[PDB]
Amino acid sequence: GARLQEIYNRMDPRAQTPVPGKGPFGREELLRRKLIHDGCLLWKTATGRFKDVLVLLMTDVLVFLQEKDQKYIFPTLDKPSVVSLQNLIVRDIANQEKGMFLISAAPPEMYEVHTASRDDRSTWIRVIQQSVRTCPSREDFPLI
Repeated sequence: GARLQEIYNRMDPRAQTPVPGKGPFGREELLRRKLIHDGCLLWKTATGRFKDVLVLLMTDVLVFLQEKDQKYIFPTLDKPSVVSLQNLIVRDIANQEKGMFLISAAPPEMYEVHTASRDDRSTWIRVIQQSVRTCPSREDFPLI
């Protein structure tokens, strides 16, 4: 809502992150979308380390942000920081009640994220599956 506007204003106008096969994704691309859910999560890097990230669940995408020096930035991992919601599925992590695998189809990729509680995880999973089955077509809503 106004939360999205806050986030937008807390971001450097030159901030940009690639979306493979689609194009660049900058601060303006945020305002093209509805902010459906947002929250801090833990991203498991390849390093096996956990990176604190602000996660935005939007109309058609998931956005990962980092709280670097009082502004927001797109982080730079070996996975895209913006992910298409289309045909995305959620898997549970065996024995880790607070973790979940997010597997995307555009293109195939896997993200591993952990919440703070079984409850938090339930909320995220619910709200993600919902946003995924109502994701707009790329014909009507290009990711660009």
